[PDB]
This record gives sequence, C-alpha cells and structure tokens, in this order.
Amino acid sequence: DSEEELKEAFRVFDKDQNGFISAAELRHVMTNLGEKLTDEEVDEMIREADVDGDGQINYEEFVKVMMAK
Ligand SMILES: [Ca+2]
Ligand SMILES: [Ca+2]
Repeated sequence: DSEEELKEAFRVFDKDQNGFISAAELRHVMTNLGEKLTDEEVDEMIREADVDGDGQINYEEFVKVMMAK
C-alpha cells in the first residue's frame, strides 16, 4: 500500500513521534540522511509546507505536501 509507505515515511520524519514534524526534528532527519541543508532551506520548506503556519506539519498536511508539493 503506497499510502501505508507514506505513513512510514511520516513516522521516520517525526523523531518526537507525536504526530507532528518540526524543523528541528526535520533538521535532524536531514542531518542523519547524510544531507546538509541550510536553516533557510529547512525553514522555507517548512514554511512552504506550513499552511496553518502552526510551525509544525501534521500527517494530514504532510500528506497534502507529500502528495503534491
Ligand atoms: Ca513533533
Ligand atoms: Ca500546520
């Protein structure tokens, strides 16, 4: 199930594992990834993906961002 795989990815991104992805958490995941992004790229991606501006991306939102852009 592709959708199931997406949720696995979501679970991977959420280190805190509270059903939310934070720039800090996302930053750490990208760091482990062996990829080194700047704070601005990380923030811009997060803000671009932050629609409620809440500063965090929930799964539903992650799905919308992951499904599209
Ligand atoms: Ca979180
Ligand atoms: Ca949000």
